[PDB]
Amino acid sequence: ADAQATVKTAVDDVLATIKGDPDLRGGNLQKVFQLVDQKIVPRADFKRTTQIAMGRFWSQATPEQQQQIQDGFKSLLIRTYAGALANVRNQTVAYKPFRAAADDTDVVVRSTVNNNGEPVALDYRVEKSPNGWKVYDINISGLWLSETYKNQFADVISKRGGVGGLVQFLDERNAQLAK
Ligand SMILES: CCCCCCCCCCCCCCCC(=O)OC[C@H](COP(=O)(O)OCCN)OC(=O)CCCCCCCCCCCCCCC
Repeated sequence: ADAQATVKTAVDDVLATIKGDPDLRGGNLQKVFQLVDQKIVPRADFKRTTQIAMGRFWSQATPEQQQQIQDGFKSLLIRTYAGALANVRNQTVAYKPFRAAADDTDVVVRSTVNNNGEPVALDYRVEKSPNGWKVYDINISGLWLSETYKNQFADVISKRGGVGGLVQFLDERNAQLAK
């Protein structure tokens, strides 16, 4: 499967799984985490997303901090979008032309979700790894998440004096979202 096929298959899997599970649609958060782990993670490279978000500070973090930040960032995103996922009912997705070369290894896949009549643009950055195509970024409301969080994280690291500050910030954000 090429980049666009990988994205299409994964997104269809997510949509079909939600539509078949009333408990997830009812807002069961544990099940949303499980959905992400089973249906998204195997087709994603979230370590790369986290690396991009940390920028020059990635190398400054201990291996343990790197894991904690990836886990906290992942939790932050799942909790942020859990409502949107649970609210899925009839959404379908159309793909725009794939414009990169077949031999390119870092590409963009562009799509439009029909959200109850409202076009919702979702684009994806996809990289071909030794173990297949993996999504490492998503574009929502015109913005690449890795870029938004790169800027947000750099600001936190600046104001709080380092990587430890970012861990603290992610803990705060996850606590706020849990409420
Ligand atoms: C970094 C790698 C990411 C890989 C992700 C690939 C999988 C894509 C799956 C896409 C499913 C789209 C369903 C939404 C459809 C919709 O229609 O949502 C409709 C809503 C609008 O809702 P509303 O009309 O109620 O208005 C709300 C006001 N009442 O739009 C949105 O909130 C914006 C789009 C949200 C898209 C969410 C995608 C999931 C984010 C990733 C979470 C996992 C991160 C952890 C990574 C390991």
